[PDB]
Amino acid sequence: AKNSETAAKVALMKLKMHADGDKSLPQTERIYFQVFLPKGSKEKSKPMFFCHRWSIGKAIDFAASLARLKNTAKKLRLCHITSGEALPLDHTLETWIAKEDCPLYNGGNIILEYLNDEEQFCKNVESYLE
Repeated sequence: AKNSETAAKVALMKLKMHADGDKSLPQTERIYFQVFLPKGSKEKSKPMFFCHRWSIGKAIDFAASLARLKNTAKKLRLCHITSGEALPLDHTLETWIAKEDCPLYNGGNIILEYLNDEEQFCKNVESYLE
C-alpha cells in the first residue's frame, strides 16, 4: 500500500517541491525518490531525484553525497523498499521501471544502507518504514 504505484504518484508532487538533484536534467529525464538513509541516521530520509539512465552505482554515489555520507568495513547500496535486494551496481535505474515484480516508481521509496561488499540484500527491510 505505502509502496504501491498509486502511493508513488500521490507522493510525486511533494517530492518535486522538496527533492534535490542535478537540475540541468530535463524534467522528463528525472526519477524522484524518498531515499531512506542508513539505520542510525538522524534524518530518516531525504527527497532526491536522479537521471533515469544513471547506473545504480552512480545513483548511490550521488545519494551518498547529498546525504553527506562521503565524510569503513561496509559500502553504501541502494536497496529495494519491499524486497530488500541490493540493486546491482551496473544496472540503470530505467531497468526497474514498470516491471511486475518489485518495480521502482517515480515518486516511490528506496533504501540507502551500509552492506558488506558482495552482500545481496539488507535485512529487516520492513523496519525502515516502521
